[PDB]
Amino acid sequence: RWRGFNLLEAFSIKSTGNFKEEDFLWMAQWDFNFVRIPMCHLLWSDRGNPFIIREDFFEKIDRVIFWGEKYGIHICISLHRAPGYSVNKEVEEKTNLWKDETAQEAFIHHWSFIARRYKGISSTHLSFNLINEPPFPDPQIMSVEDHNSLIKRTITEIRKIDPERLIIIDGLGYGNIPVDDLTIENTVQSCRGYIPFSVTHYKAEWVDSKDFPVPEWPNGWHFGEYWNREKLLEHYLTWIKLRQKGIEVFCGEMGAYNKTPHDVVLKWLEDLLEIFKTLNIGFALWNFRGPFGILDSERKDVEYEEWYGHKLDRKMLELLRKY
Ligand SMILES: OC[C@H]1NC[C@H](O)[C@@H](O)[C@@H]1O
Repeated sequence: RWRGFNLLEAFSIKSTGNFKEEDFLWMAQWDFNFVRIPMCHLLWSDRGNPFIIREDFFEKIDRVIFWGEKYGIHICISLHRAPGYSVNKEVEEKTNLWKDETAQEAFIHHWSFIARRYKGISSTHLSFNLINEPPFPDPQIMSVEDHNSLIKRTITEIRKIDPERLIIIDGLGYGNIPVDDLTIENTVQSCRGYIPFSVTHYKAEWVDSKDFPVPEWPNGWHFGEYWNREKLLEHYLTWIKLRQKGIEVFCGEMGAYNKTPHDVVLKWLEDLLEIFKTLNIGFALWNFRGPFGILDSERKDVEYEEWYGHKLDRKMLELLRKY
């Protein structure tokens, strides 16, 4: 079962691409075994021409794969921005990956490049997460069939190059809805652990959060609905139903932002992790270092432990380690 973090050094158009080896050392010493790498294709491509690939960028990803091997940490490479789609609003995509043949051609071009580069790296060490958080399947933007046909033909092209490559598929509705008609060999579907937004995204600048209620748990609030541990259990039970079709599931992003009081964060995260352990669902916290992380999270109500120049939320870490 995968347990770990997302690392963001290739996440943004302003990112350096230089991941920190000590992140891998420390999470290995804390007995974690998984990292997801959400990548912004513009770091090696172009806004106007989605077929540009600057191969030199991937020397940085080569290092991540080496460190994954060195420290026993599986690497999941993800396209967080691809031609025609990203949830990140720092750049507006002028095309629509879900409908536009040219964007889909470029999408496959990029994944074919990546598949070819790492064909020699086994799926024990490396998986591909094709696209981060597709939206709800409003067919005027992305139908269920739009999504499934694109994923299917992308997997086909990847596996002509590397037949054994493990593929991770995000749920629809921003990683929250299982995908019914994708029963493809050697795939995993990825859900999310941000429910409820009143706890996890309180005062978040990048969503419309101004009318969220004061955080509390239980009885947190999520797009009009109130949530508790039993409701979380029901939700993730619908996810592990995919195992009856030979599909594994895991939670590719989870956590709470750094303006939520710590007592609420810990009560909510404990409940989520109790459910994930109950149902044997793996997880990745959205940050290692950062606002959603166990390190350098800039919370005002935490007694941070020294961690080699960083600030460690020990209670959050130990919750993760025990589940
Ligand atoms: O995919 C990463 C993305 N997931 C959705 C979260 O709200 C956001 O904070 C994060 O940047």
